[PDB]
Amino acid sequence: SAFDLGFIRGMTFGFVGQHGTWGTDEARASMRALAEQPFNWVTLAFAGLMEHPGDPAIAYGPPVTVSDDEIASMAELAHALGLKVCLKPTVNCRDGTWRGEIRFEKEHGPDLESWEAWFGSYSDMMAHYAHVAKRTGCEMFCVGCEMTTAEPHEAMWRETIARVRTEYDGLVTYNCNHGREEHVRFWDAVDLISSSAYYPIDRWRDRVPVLREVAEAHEKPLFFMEVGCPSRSGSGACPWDYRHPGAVCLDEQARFYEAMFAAMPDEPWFKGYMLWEWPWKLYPREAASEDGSYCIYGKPAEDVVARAFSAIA
Ligand SMILES: OC[C@@H]1[C@@H](O[C@@H]2O[C@H](CO)[C@@H](O)[C@H](O)[C@@H]2O)[C@H](O)[C@H](O)c2nccn21
Repeated sequence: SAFDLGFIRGMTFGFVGQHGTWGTDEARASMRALAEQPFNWVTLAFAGLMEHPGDPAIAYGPPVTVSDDEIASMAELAHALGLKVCLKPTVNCRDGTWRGEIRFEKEHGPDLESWEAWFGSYSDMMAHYAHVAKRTGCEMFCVGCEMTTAEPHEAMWRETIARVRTEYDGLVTYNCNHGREEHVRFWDAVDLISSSAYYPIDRWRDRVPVLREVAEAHEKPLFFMEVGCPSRSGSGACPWDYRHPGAVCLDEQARFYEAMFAAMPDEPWFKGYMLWEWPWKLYPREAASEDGSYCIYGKPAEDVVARAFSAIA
């Protein structure tokens, strides 16, 4: 199931999944371009919104996010184009606080500003989208992304995952942040270990042994639910940073992909790459030189990825 999952050659699509954006002509065209790349997977990623990082409320569905029908439309299109589909609901905060830093005054209390209450809201959201994933035939479901502060609430994560399993029969992953692979204590509750592997160029080769050790320790395959780099100067030193000041630099993004592919071994514990990311509104190829985003389309990284992925299979 997980052990002989085909190696993942994937791309994340459509973040942050603002309401209505995936039902556009642009989105459908962008998806068609995505499916012409040597990818076997797409991740449909979107974010619900927290009013603040200590408020347990989460806003999702219309008018904030893509509707359930928009999700179904994109999944149906991806599937019709021969892609496998991972559904990835997550949360952002309106004030810009990183989702990995949410925190509550209290551990318990359904009506208090508590971890219990937040997990209630979050489990409600994940259960809803896990059900959408099952009905739309999505081959994977990602139960969380980069939730560093939430991770120590192990029993609450296991409750959330158990509920997802009631609603969804496919592969389940949790996506931790880079540097958290060895720290998460509930990997046994998921099928695949994954991370947001935004390792600086210089750090790849030294990090690989720990990634191997984590996979082998937990007897689970490991893959990258996010990995990528903006085409901006200096970005390979801070590939996670989407607001890095700098000149457009296509070569820097290529250097990141070269370093990553050179570092990762051809070993069975590693199950591949969910690249970050592809926009719902895709620029024409000729405009790639003015683009400072994570998108590889029309840049030298597209060819680096092509050379690696076509040869992988
Ligand atoms: O920084 C890259 C990536 C994040 O991608 C961004 O997400 C923000 C909102 O969270 C969006 O406005 C940007 O346009 C861009 O798509 C994303 O949060 C992802 O989960 C992640 N994790 C580390 C780095 N990223």
